[PDB]
Amino acid sequence: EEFVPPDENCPLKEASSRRIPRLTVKAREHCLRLLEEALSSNRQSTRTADEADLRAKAVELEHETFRNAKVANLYKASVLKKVADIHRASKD
Amino acid sequence: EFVPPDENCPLKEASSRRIPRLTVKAREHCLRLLEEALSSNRQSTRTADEADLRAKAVELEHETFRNAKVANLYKASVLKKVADIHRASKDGQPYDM
Repeated sequence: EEFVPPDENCPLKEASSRRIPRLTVKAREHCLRLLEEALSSNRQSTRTADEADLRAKAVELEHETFRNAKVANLYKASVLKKVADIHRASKD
Repeated sequence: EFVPPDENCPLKEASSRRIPRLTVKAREHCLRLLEEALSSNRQSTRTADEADLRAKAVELEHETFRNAKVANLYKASVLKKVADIHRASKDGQPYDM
């Protein structure tokens, strides 16, 4: 009902605006929360998607090392080298 | 004898016996080494600049606020954007701003 000023923590833009009648600061903050909750779920979803992509890339990298190797030790060394190449790109 | 891949094995040519003395679990370990290396590379070079969630919501809320004149229509519009975001999510797509 009654409009009360925003508190110190209010993150809203135009927080003090009373341009929309009967719309409280806290009602706007509740809407902000609904949006935050949705975006948080969206982020979790895209992270799950990124992991699946990362897994697919790893499978591909491992398979190419497997297919190019004939003996177990050289396979391993080839894997360690590719890991080294990834760490390098990580700096650059 | 050769130990078969289990039902969760992520490898291509998982059951291939071509490399002697190379177990499926050894290949999976190597896959995990590569995966961790990639995950770090990816999380560093390309994911450390994701926007703050509250900052995103502030702009979405304000965009709704400034385009509305009446409280109930402001609220319906907020719920519409919430629904839009959910839809992006079920499709595993990011809501970037």
